[PDB]
Amino acid sequence: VEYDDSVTVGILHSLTGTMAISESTLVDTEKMAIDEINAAGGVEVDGKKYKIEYIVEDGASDWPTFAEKSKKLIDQDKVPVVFGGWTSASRKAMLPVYESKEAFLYYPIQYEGQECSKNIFYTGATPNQQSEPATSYMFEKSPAAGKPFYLVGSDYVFPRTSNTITKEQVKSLGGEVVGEDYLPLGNTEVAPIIAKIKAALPDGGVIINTLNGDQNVAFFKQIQDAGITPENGYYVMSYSIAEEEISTIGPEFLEGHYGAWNYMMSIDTPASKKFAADFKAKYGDDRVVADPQESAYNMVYLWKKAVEKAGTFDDDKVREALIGIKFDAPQGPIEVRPNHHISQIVRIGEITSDGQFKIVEESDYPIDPQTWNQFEPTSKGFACDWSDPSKGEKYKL
Amino acid sequence: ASSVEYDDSVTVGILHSLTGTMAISESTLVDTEKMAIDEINAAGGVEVDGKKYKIEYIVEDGASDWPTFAEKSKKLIDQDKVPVVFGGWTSASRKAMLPVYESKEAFLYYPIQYEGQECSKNIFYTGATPNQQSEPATSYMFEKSPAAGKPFYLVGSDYVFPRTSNTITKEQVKSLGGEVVGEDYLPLGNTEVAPIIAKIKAALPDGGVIINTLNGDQNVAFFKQIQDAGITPENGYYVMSYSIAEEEISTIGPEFLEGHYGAWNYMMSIDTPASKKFAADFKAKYGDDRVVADPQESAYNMVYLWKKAVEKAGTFDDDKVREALIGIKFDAPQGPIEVRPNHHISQIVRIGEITSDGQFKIVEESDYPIDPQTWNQFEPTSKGFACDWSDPSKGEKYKL
Ligand SMILES: [Ca+2]
Ligand SMILES: [Ca+2]
Ligand SMILES: [Ca+2]
Ligand SMILES: [Ca+2]
Ligand SMILES: [Ca+2]
Ligand SMILES: [Ca+2]
Ligand SMILES: [Ca+2]
Ligand SMILES: [Ca+2]
Ligand SMILES: [Ca+2]
Ligand SMILES: [Ca+2]
Ligand SMILES: [Ca+2]
Ligand SMILES: [Ca+2]
Ligand SMILES: [Cl-]
Repeated sequence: VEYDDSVTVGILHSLTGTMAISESTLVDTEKMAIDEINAAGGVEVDGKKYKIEYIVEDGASDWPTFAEKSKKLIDQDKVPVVFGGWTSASRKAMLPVYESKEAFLYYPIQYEGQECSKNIFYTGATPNQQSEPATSYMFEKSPAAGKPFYLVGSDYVFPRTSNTITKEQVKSLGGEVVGEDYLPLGNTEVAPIIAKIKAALPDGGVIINTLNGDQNVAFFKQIQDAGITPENGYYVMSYSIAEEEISTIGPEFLEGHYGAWNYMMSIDTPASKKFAADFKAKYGDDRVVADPQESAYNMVYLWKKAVEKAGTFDDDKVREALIGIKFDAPQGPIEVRPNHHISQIVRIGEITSDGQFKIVEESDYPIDPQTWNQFEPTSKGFACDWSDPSKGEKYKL
Repeated sequence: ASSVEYDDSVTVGILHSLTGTMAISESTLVDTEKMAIDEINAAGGVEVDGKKYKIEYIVEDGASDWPTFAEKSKKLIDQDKVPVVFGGWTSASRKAMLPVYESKEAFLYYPIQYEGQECSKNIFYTGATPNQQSEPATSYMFEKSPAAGKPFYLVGSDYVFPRTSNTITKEQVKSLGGEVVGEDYLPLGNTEVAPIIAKIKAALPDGGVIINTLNGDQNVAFFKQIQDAGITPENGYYVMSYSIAEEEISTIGPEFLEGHYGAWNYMMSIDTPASKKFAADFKAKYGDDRVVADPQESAYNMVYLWKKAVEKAGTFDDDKVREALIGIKFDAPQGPIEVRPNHHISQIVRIGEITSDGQFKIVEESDYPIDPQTWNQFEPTSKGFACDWSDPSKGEKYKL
């Protein structure tokens, strides 16, 4: 397979520290997308085929390092796009770099919304594509239907914002929140929060888990040892771990708990089966795929389609062309919306003994993403639309 | 694409934790074993009786679970009939596997530093014995470290490696006239370290030596919580770790390990063509962020030593390969190694101080390769015993 020239893109993920358990597989999956596109002949611009090359930088689970590496990739390496980030902390540190330098970050991870950067595109779930339908499911259909919610997360803007939205949503459903605690990212001192869960949920109930990174390992092992188990009526709905982190922790610790995602490895379609089989072929029979990976995979194809539509790598024109791009993704059909996010089907999953999701609920159509939250009173009635100059980042409906 | 021509193939077993608490440590061993295989295959494969065999593999997940290591071993021996399994990390996993490889007269190649007190006819070992790791580390921490002369506190995982390691360390410290002022174990995978931290501060009021035999990802909680607790090199507390190296250091974060210590036969900072080639090849195959380390160098060496033994034996039959492997020499990334009559390898010893980048600064190195003692010469029940499988009158455990 021959190319006429090459283009270099940036990859920026935590390959070290507390977030490497989550972000490492994103680089594996981004490289799989790149290798696929290259094997099909690369990216066509103005009658030439460009091979996609990459520069991988280690964000090291450190938000200033994410900003510093973004500066390098934009100003030194002159990439037309960076594929990166996980924590909303890492994205918030990056956002002023990509805005001030009018560059382009593609960000794949489920998050709190309340954001619509001109210089960021998003393949992760907004709350109405994850926590909102999850909250309804846990409240109405889970084995802990009608029981109170206890909220536990990492101490930064994603879990705090997610839990603000969940508290407003649970008020609107007529449910109850009986606890809300944060641990520093990476911190494994979970014993005090376990004692509070047992006192606040004496008959069991719903635990909403927004812990990010490897502190999930201690969380799931210690709740089980304390008898906070599905057998005793305790069910954890997690937003920031899926099949990769389930398989690292050990599925014995996750069986009977729940997730809410747009992609799940258990989706039984030719597209989903091909994604899983190609990942295993590239990286080993043991390796899983999952929503974070599928989100990251899609960013590379959406970028490639926007480049070919725009007829250029210029991020100014590609960011304009990207709105309205469609893709037959492993999850099903996605479309980039005026707010820079994607429409996605929503799945609720019950974790099985093998660490896969059994899909217990699925939306009937792709849900259109709301970045400005319609439950949080300070964002309700606002929206984002970058296809209309009179609307933009944040306008009143 | 490849123009290399093979007559046939041989399928080997790879058996490591790709899931659960040991995956932080074992995952890179599969990466390294596969690099050695691809290197040998690119150079023409394994030559037996006029035929060139491509090495194929079957990877099984031990899942950080000792019964699973035993069951996957039974499958690889009895159903797959592999001529060799490269596998194991925890001495608990090895002990579960040992009766399977012995009973079935098969061949396990085991790469990880351990407690010795073992000499299976069905196992070869590329990891340090205590005289190639904990013994020289103990002397260094007691005599030359910034905590020279200060008491020792022992913390490890609750299984046969840390408990046996610490038995040897207690005997050695007594022989040097030092003090051990604590000894605590956590179940493997358990992150509840705060109680042990409180005992360290009470037992070592102005710092001292901590010997860390924790295995697997419980190391992450340990190093993060000790720093918050003021158990730091700046406060006179120095950890010497036997079961983590550059891979785990990079995953935990070097800010948590800087100024602590390791004892290993290979370190990525070794400044030789062989050491630099190993590191550069691993980054070329798996990414520029990827490190090499002793567990990986040990694993790499197993595949080359197996290949050399097959070519020496003139057959894949593990009985004859295990007989031929004694006496084999390899130019390894760490320097020259030789398989000894006790199925272990002679290795240079390095003591390293962890730098801000998570690399080792080598602060002591042996003048010669150290001959491995599997039967420990400080532990009273093993003192005066040795192993020699090359001489029929001696074998697994005989009086010197
Ligand atoms: Ca060019
Ligand atoms: Ca890593
Ligand atoms: Ca620009
Ligand atoms: Ca109610
Ligand atoms: Ca997605
Ligand atoms: Ca053009
Ligand atoms: Ca919106
Ligand atoms: Ca794994
Ligand atoms: Ca045999
Ligand atoms: Ca070794
Ligand atoms: Ca012959
Ligand atoms: Ca011996
Ligand atoms: Cl010598």
